Amino acid sequence: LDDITRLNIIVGYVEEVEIHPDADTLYCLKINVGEEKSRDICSGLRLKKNSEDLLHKYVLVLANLKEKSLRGRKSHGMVLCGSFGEQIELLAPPDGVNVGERIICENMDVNKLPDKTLSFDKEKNPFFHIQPHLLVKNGVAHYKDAKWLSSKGEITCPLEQGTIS
Repeated sequence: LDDITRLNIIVGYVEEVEIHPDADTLYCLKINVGEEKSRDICSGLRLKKNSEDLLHKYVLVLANLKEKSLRGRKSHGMVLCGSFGEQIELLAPPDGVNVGERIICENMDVNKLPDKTLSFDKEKNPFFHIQPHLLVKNGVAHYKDAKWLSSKGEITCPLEQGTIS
């Protein structure tokens, strides 16, 4: 359960930001994560972020959550962020990353595949057990003491300290 190899965290390009008709606080995002079709992912950043803040960014998607249907709108995956006090910012890959690349920690075995699919029950979903150990420390993202890595270097967050959701 507390095993980060089980998460499939991948970089996507946010193609489109739209507001959710029936959800006051959700943007409806279209995010290319290397698949044949770009995915539809909801995000609860409507009250703390403007559209151009998200549009055309490279983001980190937890890809292996199961598709859900919120308020008429499908949402498959979620976009990862740093949070401190009242601020929330996106986690960012340095530029040059490819849609679809798996973001891994230091000393992690790339052959340790992530779960095909994570549970619907929060309590049986590695992510929420792992989450308390997911932090930004000095503007970098960490699992525990091990930094998150992309093909072009460590994952950054504009916040100095913070927690990952």
